[PDB]
This record gives sequence, C-alpha cells and structure tokens, in this order.
Amino acid sequence: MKHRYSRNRLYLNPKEQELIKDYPILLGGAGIGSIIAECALRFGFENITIVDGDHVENSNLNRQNYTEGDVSVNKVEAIKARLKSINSKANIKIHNCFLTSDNVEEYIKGHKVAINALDFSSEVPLLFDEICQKMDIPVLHPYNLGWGGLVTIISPKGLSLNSIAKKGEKFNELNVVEYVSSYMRFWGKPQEWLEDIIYKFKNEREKLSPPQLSVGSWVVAGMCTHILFNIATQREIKSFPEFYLSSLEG
Amino acid sequence: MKHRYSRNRLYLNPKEQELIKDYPILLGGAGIGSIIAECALRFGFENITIVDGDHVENSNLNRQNYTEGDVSVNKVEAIKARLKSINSKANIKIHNCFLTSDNVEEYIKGHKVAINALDFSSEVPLLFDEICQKMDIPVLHPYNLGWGGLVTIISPKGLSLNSIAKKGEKFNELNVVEYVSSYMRFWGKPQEWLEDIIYKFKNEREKLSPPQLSVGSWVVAGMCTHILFNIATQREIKSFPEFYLSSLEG
Ligand SMILES: CCCCCCCC(=O)N[C@@H](CCCCN)C(=O)O
Ligand SMILES: CCCCCCCC(=O)N[C@@H](CCCCN)C(=O)O
Repeated sequence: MKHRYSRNRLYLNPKEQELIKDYPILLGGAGIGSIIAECALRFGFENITIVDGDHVENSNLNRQNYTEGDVSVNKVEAIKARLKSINSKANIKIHNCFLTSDNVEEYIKGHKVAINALDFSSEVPLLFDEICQKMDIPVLHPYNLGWGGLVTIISPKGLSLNSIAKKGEKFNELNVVEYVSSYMRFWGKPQEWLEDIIYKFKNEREKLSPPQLSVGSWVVAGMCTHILFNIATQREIKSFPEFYLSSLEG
Repeated sequence: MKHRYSRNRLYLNPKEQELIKDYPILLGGAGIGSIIAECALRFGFENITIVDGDHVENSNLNRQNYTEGDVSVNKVEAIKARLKSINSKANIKIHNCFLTSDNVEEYIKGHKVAINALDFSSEVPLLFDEICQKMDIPVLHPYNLGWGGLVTIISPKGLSLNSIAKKGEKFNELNVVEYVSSYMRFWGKPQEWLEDIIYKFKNEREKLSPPQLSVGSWVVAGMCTHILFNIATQREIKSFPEFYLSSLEG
C-alpha cells in the first residue's frame, strides 16, 4: 500500500485499497456530503464526482467542510480545493449545477454507487433514486440527526423511499426521521432524544430548515465510508426499509 | 448564538452555546485529536489548548486533520491554521513540546476538561490522568478502533486506567482495547470484528504501530463532541470502567 495508506493495513489488504481507489462515487450534495467526501477520500476513495449548486453560507460552518474564506464561493469549488490539498493525485470532478429532471440521468451514468444528499426543496431527490435503481447503482441516504448519524441504502431491486411518502403531500427529511423514530419505538428500542427533537422542530412557530450538529455530520461521514467500503468489496449491507443509526448510546 | 451556530438551535439553547464558547478544553495529542478539535470547534467549543511535539508525516493523511502542504510542519502549527481558518475569533493556544513528568501539571492547570490522546510510548499517559483527578478535571480517552470509535471518561473521584494496568508489565493502548473486547464479550455482545483485528495485530511478525482508519477517527470525533457538551452542561455521563463504543454494526 502507499505511504499515505500505511496505517490502513490489516483492515484493508493491498488489493482492496487498489479497488476503492478508482471506484467511481457520485455525490449529490456538498453540504453534509463535504464531510463524507473527506473521510472517504482519506480512507482511499479517490474517484469522487460532486454535484451541488449552492454557495457556502455562514450557517454551514457548524457542520460542513468549509472555512471563513470559503463564504460566498461555490460549494463545489471550495470542497474540491479542500480535497485536492489532501490528495493532489486524486480524481475529484465537480459540477456547479442543480440536479433537475432533465439533467440528473446524465450525471448518474458512469458511477458504481451514489450518495443522495439532496435537499427535498429542489425537485429530484426521489427521481434521482428511481434512475439509480434502473442502472444497478445503490444509493446512500445520509441524514444528520444532530446527536445521531442515519444512513439507509436504496438498493436497485428493493423498496424505494416512496413507500414512506403519502401521495398527496410532498416528501422531505421529516418523513424519513419520523419513520425511523416510529420504527425504533415500535420494536422496543425508542430513541427519546430523536422523538424530542422531532417534537421541538414541528412545534416551531416560524418555518425554518432542520437543525443539524457537527457530531451527527462526523458520525454519518464515518458510517458512509464504511458502507462504501462494504459495497465496493461486495460485503453484506442492510437495504431500505432497513437502516443504520449510530449515536453516542450505540 | 452567532449566525455561524444558527443551525445548532433546538439541540442547544443560546445559554448552552455561550457556556461552551469559553469552556477551557485541554487536548493532549494532535493526531486523532485533530479530528476531535475541528468537530468540537464547529460545535461551538472555541477555547482549546493543543499540545503535541510531533511533525506531520505522510501516513497521517489517512485519518488525521492535515493536508499535503502541512507535511514536515509541527502538527500543532498545522491544526491551529486549520482551526483558525474555520473560526478567526477562536481561542486556539498551541504548544510544540512533548509532555514530561516535569511540565505536565502546569499545562493541565487552568482547564475544566482534558482529552488524553497521548501515545502510550511516551512516559506520562497515566500520570496525566492522575493530576487531572486531583484537580477535578475529567479526562476523555478516545481510541480509533478502525471501524469503531471508542471513548472512556476517567472521572476525578472514579477508577483510573491503572485498574487495568498490571503491576510490573508495560501498559499501552492494546490493554485498553483488549479490556473493551473482553467486557463486550462478558455481556453477551462480542465484537468479533474487534477481536479479529486484535488477533491479526498481535500475531504480526513485525512490530508495527496499530492500524487506524478514517472511519473510527470521524466517529470518535463526534462522540467526543457529544461527551464534551454533556460534561460542560452537567448532563449525566458514563465513567470508566464503563465506556462508549460506536460502529456501523451497532
Ligand atoms: C428535526 C430533526 C430531523 C433532521 C432532518 C435531517 C436533515 C439532513 O440531514 N439534511 C441533509 C440532506 C440529506 C437528505 C438525503 N435524502 C443536508 O442538509 O445536507
Ligand atoms: C490493534 C487494534 C488496537 C488499536 C489501538 C488504538 C490506537 C489509538 O486509538 N491511538 C490514539 C492515541 C489515543 C490514546 C488515548 N489514551 C492516536 O494514535 O492518536
């Protein structure tokens, strides 16, 4: 293995390090995804495509991979600068574009795995998954539950997130999180912290974006890197409606 | 709360955000601690002292908070640059020196909590904890278990790591990790992945440094930030001999 991956030994053999080096990852969303990209790059995944159309905002600094100097810059330009300072020989391809129903299929082509970190206020979070399923591309959905990291993998031949959507209202991250907490309580392991923050968020007078913490960003980035390593080396993983939830109490 | 910590709301109230802002943290060791430092800084902990005498090497980039440009610079110089580019008004005090029996007490004095990330090949890992107990400074011990993050907190009036050290034989991180695996198995939760890497590492022909992965580093950084927040806000915590273990498998 290379001197950069020296301490990866025993956990990974030389042939696995080689395999994940060129494994093409598609990253939709450079918010929580900017933390995921660094952890995955340092692990050894050197072929990452990042698509995001937002700019770096002040409020990102509590949980995303940007600096004071990055504010007002395209997230994709900023995270590529960061990633290429970690690994100059890395293959980091960025696109400062929003995903739409018209362009999303062309971006997906050519990748072996995808990470759906798209805001539900755009238009294509679920269509993205539908297209990936058609192409044998498993999809990681990472969520920042503040204290917890949540990941579920949409597998090509399995259920989609549609199963938790009601046909009359739009579907966002609050539906996934309400699904997860309800699942946990039903099966005898309630996450009262998660139920508490769901309750607090719903009863807010003003309508704001969900809160997120650096802890959940860092934990979910670790989970994704492990899941990516498992998919690339064809080790077993749980697919939706199953999920991975990781927190200080677990 | 500044607009930088805007998305921290509900999880933290404004009075909690202010408290951790000036909460003096001592971080001994800027390796795994460099990942911990960023996650805690973005969370709102703005008063961090970092002590480490090593320089940045190539093998650090697979799991530590450094870049190719940082290589050959004092780890403490690199991590202060990284952190201060995230938050210019942060109070980041560094010391480019190894801790010894003579200097370790004066570094500890003045902090409310400490993170002992000191290599067990130095002379002061256990003495570091003893002084903190004498001063009512709880000590977090974070460990990188590859796929897992492990944190144990030494509380001032509780058991120290001495309890698992053997009178007469040398004590290193493998003793801590072997206690955790044995403890988990004792309780019917064997971590066979963890037991596997211990076996592989012990039966290594050559004597090398333990492997570590970016996955555990990112996970343990999140755990430490949650634990730090709980200690500052006087929320209950688990003390050694109990510990926190977090992995995808759990
Ligand atoms: C009230 C507590 C619930 C918190 C909601 C989760 C918010 C979140 O994790 N949002 C990601 C987008 C990923 C979505 C993938 N379908 C981001 O803002 O990057
Ligand atoms: C064979 C598997 C066992 C792995 C050993 C754990 C190594 C580790 O986590 N070492 C930290 C130092 C923190 C120590 C705190 N008392 C570092 O190298 O930063």
